[PDB]
Amino acid sequence: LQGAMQQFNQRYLYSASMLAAENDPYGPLPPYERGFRWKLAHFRYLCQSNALPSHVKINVSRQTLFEDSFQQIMALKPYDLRRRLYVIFRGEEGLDYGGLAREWFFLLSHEVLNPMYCLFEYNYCLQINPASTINPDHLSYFCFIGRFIAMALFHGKFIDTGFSLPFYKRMLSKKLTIKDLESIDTEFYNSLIWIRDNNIEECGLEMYFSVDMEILGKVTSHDLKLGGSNILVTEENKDEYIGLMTEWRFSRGVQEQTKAFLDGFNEVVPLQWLQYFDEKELEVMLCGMQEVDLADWQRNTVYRHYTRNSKQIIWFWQFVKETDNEVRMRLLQFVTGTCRLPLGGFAELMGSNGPQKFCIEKVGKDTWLPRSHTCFNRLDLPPYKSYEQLKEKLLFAIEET
Repeated sequence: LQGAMQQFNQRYLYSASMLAAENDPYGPLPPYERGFRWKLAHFRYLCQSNALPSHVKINVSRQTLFEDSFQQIMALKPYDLRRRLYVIFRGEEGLDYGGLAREWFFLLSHEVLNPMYCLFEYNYCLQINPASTINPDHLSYFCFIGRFIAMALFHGKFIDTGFSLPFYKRMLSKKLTIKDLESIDTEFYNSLIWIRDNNIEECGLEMYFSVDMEILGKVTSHDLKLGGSNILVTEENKDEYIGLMTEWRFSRGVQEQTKAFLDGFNEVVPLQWLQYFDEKELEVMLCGMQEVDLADWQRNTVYRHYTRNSKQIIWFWQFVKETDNEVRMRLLQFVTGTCRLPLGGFAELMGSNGPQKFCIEKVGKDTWLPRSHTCFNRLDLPPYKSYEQLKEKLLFAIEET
């Protein structure tokens, strides 16, 4: 876990500006844009204005960190988690000046992935496991992870493992789109788009407004509307079916765990305080910024119907070499779905289905906007006619929510 730590603290140094708070509420002095730095600054003023005096003790032994933290975080009243965090590592070194709590958040965000609690699949990716019910108390563990995550946001602390963009979208209660499903289940997504596009009453297919899932062998059949199991998907109603199926796929097998996480979060940091962030900003707020190395990225990128020498590839690397780091990370999220980089850099980039390098493919014509497939870390780049056209389209597309 040591290599992850060095990279962890280094993100704390790159990201210091993220701890700045607005001074007054009255605005800059005079000498649509997303306004991230200012939303972050106003969020910190909000938490800081809502901090409570004194502290809560958190007393952990390293060899037993998760269970001890679970016990002690769960027994504190939720709003007592807005006092100062004071963490002691039992019989070890000195006192918490803030530094041991940074350690604690780092170690906790990793210790939660330990297989013996069965909460998550399999790393820095948290995907809730449907079979988490194996653990009879998994609902109370998810509350704790909800409280633990809010505490980090409240206290301006980072964690080294995060959820996926569509998950943070439900956490900000944004309407999930079918393009989001592509990011979570491409086969399910292909079949939804197939149904939408082709005649079902001439394929002879027969589907019903009901869907089923299999968890540790036990199959359970959920109805998408009243009577849906007897209702036939026809040419007339297949748009509704696609809608309810998209919604249902985002939390399949994990509805209960997700409510236990959200409610635990909401008790510490009301979800409303986040309403103006988007899911990419929320993701960065939890794990920090890092500098994005352009050289490693460029030599581990792969092209479909483009080359090193296509003029749009040249323009793309010129766009990247000349934008700020905050823009490079946001393009990283557009294309890969995360701001995080694997330990081994871009040569080790991974897709949902095994290894997959950052990929740029030529599709369509000059009038199209850029599209992403985050599951295959593939950027669909139209053959634009000029650098300025490329810059403006790529900029509009990484910024679009």
